Amino acid sequence: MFTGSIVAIVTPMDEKGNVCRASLKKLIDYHVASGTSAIVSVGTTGESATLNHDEHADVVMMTLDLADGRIPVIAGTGANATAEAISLTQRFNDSGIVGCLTVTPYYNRPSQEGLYQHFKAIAEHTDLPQILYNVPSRTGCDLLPETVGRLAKVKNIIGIKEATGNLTRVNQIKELVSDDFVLLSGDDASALDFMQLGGHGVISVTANVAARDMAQMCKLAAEGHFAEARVINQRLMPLHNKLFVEPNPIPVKWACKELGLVATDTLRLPMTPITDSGRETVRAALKHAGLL
Amino acid sequence: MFTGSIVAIVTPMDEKGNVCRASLKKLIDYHVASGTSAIVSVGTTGESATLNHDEHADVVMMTLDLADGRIPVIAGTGANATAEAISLTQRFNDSGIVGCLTVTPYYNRPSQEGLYQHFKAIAEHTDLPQILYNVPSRTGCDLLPETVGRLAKVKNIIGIKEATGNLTRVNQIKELVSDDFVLLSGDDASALDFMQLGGHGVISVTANVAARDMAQMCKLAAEGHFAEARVINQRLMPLHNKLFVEPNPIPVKWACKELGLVATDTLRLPMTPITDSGRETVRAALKHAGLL
Amino acid sequence: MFTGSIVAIVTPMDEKGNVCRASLKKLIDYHVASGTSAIVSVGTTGESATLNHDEHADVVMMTLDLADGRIPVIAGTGANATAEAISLTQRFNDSGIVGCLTVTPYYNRPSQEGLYQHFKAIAEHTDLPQILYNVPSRTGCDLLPETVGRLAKVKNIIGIKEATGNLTRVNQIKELVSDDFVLLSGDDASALDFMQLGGHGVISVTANVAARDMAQMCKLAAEGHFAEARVINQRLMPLHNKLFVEPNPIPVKWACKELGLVATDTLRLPMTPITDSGRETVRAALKHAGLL
Amino acid sequence: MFTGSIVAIVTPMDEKGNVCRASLKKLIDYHVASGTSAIVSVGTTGESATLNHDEHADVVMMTLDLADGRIPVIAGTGANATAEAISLTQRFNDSGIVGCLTVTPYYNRPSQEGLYQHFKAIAEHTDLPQILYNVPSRTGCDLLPETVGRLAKVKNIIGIKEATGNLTRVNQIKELVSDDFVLLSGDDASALDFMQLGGHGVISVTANVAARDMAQMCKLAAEGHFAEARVINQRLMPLHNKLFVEPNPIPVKWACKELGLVATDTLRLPMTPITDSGRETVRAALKHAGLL
Ligand SMILES: N[C@@H](CCCC[NH3+])C(=O)O
Ligand SMILES: N[C@@H](CCCC[NH3+])C(=O)O
Ligand SMILES: N[C@@H](CCCC[NH3+])C(=O)O
Ligand SMILES: N[C@@H](CCCC[NH3+])C(=O)O
Ligand SMILES: N[C@@H](CCCC[NH3+])C(=O)O
Ligand SMILES: N[C@@H](CCCC[NH3+])C(=O)O
Ligand SMILES: [Cl-]
Ligand SMILES: [Cl-]
Ligand SMILES: [Cl-]
Ligand SMILES: [Cl-]
Ligand SMILES: [K+]
Ligand SMILES: [K+]
Ligand SMILES: [K+]
Ligand SMILES: [K+]
Repeated sequence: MFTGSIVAIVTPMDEKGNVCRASLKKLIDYHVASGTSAIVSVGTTGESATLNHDEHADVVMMTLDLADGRIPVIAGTGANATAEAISLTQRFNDSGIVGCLTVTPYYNRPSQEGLYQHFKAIAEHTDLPQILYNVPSRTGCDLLPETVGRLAKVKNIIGIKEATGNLTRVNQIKELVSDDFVLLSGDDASALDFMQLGGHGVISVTANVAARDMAQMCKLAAEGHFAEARVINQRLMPLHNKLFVEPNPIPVKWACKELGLVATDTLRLPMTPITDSGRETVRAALKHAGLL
Repeated sequence: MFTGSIVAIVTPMDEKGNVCRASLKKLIDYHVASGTSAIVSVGTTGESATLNHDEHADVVMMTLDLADGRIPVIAGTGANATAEAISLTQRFNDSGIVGCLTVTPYYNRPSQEGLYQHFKAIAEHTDLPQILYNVPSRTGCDLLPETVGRLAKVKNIIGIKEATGNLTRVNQIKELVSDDFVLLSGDDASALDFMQLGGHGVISVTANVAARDMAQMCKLAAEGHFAEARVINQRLMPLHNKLFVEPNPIPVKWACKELGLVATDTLRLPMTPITDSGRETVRAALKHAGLL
Repeated sequence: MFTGSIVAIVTPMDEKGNVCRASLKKLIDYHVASGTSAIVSVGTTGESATLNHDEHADVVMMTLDLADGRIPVIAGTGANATAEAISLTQRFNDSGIVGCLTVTPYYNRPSQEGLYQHFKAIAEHTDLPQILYNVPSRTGCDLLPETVGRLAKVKNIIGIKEATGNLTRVNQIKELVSDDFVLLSGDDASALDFMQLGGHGVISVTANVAARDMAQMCKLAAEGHFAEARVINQRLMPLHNKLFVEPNPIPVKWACKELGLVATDTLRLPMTPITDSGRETVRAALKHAGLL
Repeated sequence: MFTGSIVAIVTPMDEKGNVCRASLKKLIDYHVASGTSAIVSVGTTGESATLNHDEHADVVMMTLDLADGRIPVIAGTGANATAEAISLTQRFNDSGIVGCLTVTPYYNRPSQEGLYQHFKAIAEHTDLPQILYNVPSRTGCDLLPETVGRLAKVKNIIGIKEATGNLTRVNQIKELVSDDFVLLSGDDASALDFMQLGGHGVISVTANVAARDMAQMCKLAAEGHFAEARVINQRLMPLHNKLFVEPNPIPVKWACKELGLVATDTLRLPMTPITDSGRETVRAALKHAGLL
């Protein structure tokens, strides 16, 4: 499933930075019960950078196992080296995942032609649906609509997580692609506007802690009931912003701990513990959302 | 040492994308002959992103072997996961490399506290000198002077490659650190300016193909002969700019090939071959520098 | 009238840079016939900067006279000095204009409090409806939604021309103001997206030469027929962009001359004649729109 | 002359917002006493925007009178309409002012060709020396080095106030113009750096309240005593920054008042009185500089 509220799920960790199966199970049961459309496993919010390839694969396989067919799972498979991306994708072929979320290469700043060749190569060697992922603030490069248009002609490149927050991209891309290409926001604070302009859903950080409201908001949006969706959005907006008061996923992991959804808010370096000022800001945003 | 013209050396590859020893040997001999002060092995220009950890170490060890004590070798050791950075650093402990060049984590956007803890942890697991590396356009993260000041208090954190091209950083950092902390430009087009403001050298892409000019320019700068150095800078300025006409190291590898310095200009995806327009642009810049 | 397609009308000039009454009449008759909602007289596209206060007032009074009650006229009354703005407004009190369009002070970069006091003062000394105008790329300052919210409580501050192209501003402002506050795009290329998000119209440069299509597009948008409006938008999009290939109003004046709507494309310094390359680009955009 | 510490002088006003001669006289005497090299009258810090043309000329003539040949006076003559700039310039022809400071047109965003024609036209209507002024953050327009080079070929275009804070401009412009073209900083925080790179002085806001320190710092810089000059710069750096804590000249006028240099800190709308938090911030900065 590639519409509605899709959770960019945290990788819950114990005090030693190892994946906490009990906490992960609780999260997955929570999303099943709360109407989340799908789970993105080991994406940006899942600390993809600080898990090695084996750990990365373990978390995805564990998420699939715990999901037990009750909610679709999309694997984070992005890499800044084309060989690494292909290799990661091969690990998940025939795993039970429904799709892959694959970010533009970061740090090395490839050309648009390089992005084309990167994603074409990755798509060539799997039958899995591929969701492209653009987030220039993180990567140093910007996958432009023209190139998204080219890539969409590849059979199994079926959508994009557009995280710029630049809302003009919705219809610039939509115009260049077929009607079944999925446009998904990757920016919680502008996600409702993104849907109102033609987007089909959101891959959301806020959904980790406001799953039901996010699910309802996205359904109302899909139905054209924007004023109704916007009331929900207004109560989530502090959360949409303040979950980034310190680097994601620091705030959202702390929020999950505070709600009792995970056992510890531990991360891996270079992420560090939430500051006291950060706790207060996030707590206030949670209360505004009606969650505490 | 950590002064003068330091080359950000390409990793020359054969048509299959593997390191070409003959070409690497030719490059290192050229830098020895040219007066290059040191070599950064498997930095950004050396395609650190698309070499796996073992391949990366092999290239560094090969470069060190081929240098044969004639020219100091600095290993690229940056990673966006602290555990990976430590592991990479540990490979070169007691190896013969004189220091490490280590980039702020990319993609995951750590806070300034995260940068502090990341670089501190790394420095603690080695006796090797550490040169911090800031390049926000690639990483999505900006290591600020205040934090550089904090880190410079760690015994073996001894310098910074400052690639912002924001020249106010030179004196902002200099006032926060001791006189023996090295300030190196990571931006060829502004490097002479950077030196004129008190910088000690440059980790250069241009030096790959104009090693003798670059070495001489940095010498003049160190001696305070800025007008003289500027004449060289002006001859080199088209290269400083046009070596980024397409994503580095696509242009510089082609230039190396054109100059007969390497056998092939092959790269690894997502870097792709230089365009015809790029070739013509880079060739004109080489002609302007009097290298062709 | 403060909804639909509102034309940011050119001030047509003879070869000596003086207002050309015959050309102005032709433009005004064209907008009456073509379904334009209203005319903004001596706004940005009308060369407000290079008309002295007397010339400025003359053009507005002439536009009113030629309009002869067939189409509403809004006066550009913006100034970067509060006294100048008030004084300009007093000239038009009881003139027959329906409203004023008043830009944030430019060059002097006032605070949000200064913007508040500026616009409050101006509104205090007229009964005329006031439309605020935000265009940071021109002015060096940015009227934020919070301050728009404050100002909207002033009886006769009734809307905003939001020209950032930042589409998040639509609902950030809408949430803070009453349901009858008018939100108008000041960015042709993003104007349809702006309306789709809740905006009520556009103060348009493109409307100078594609009046009928703009009128229909905005009506379809107001009716919720976005896919239909978007077909029209796609054929105007080259024009939306290329009317800014050289500084506005250089391209649009040339376009009006080429269509026979005005006698000469003359401007005042510091605007200068369109380049040959500019003519070709604009001509191609006109043909794409079906206008030549 | 057009060298050293040049004050961007405030236009001190009485409570009614009109120029206060006694305060202006006190300021000019202070600059004479302090070693300030020249005064810019009714530049940006002098509230050029909110003085009408006659009021502006009166302030310039008053300043010139009060200077009484003891200190050179440069008139602010910029305008965004070329005809206005010429007219303002013509007021000071054969007056005793030694030159004009003329800003790129603001708001209307002319092309580089428009800048060329605007400044050329102005220079042609005067014998007075012309200092170009680039400050894109206020104007929406950026006068590039190439165009500065073009204009420097005009006999009486003799310098630039470069307020971008982008230090690469110093040597980019210097290589395009003759050795007697003056390079002046318009950015206090980076001005010493600007001078260290080859700039000849600064048109300073800080100099309003720290005239003696600024003059001495620029003298040391001109003599190549940069380390010595930096000690002064560091004492002044909080002022360099915090005089922009609220929009200039709100902070500097309050500082003048606090120091007893002017009778009131009154400004004209849209500038508004300093906030209490602003006062405390500016006072700490003055204390740091040892002026309080
Ligand atoms: N830290 C590296 C390797 C990731 C390993 C798989 N999750 C990166 O962010 O690309
Ligand atoms: N970058 C490699 C990818 C091969 C796939 C290996 N897992 C190439 O050029 O073919
Ligand atoms: N592609 C990964 C791993 C690099 C491995 C060592 N060169 C990264 O850029 O972080
Ligand atoms: N050129 C000045 C005066 C405008 C006179 C009235 N249109 C400005 O742009 O503010
Ligand atoms: N800026 C003036 C405006 C007065 C209106 C004169 N036309 C003030 O503070 O009152
Ligand atoms: N406020 C107008 C006119 C200034 C008149 C002379 N000081 C402007 O800033 O252009
Ligand atoms: Cl994700
Ligand atoms: Cl490097
Ligand atoms: Cl307008
Ligand atoms: Cl000034
Ligand atoms: K497809
Ligand atoms: K140290
Ligand atoms: K109102
Ligand atoms: K000259």
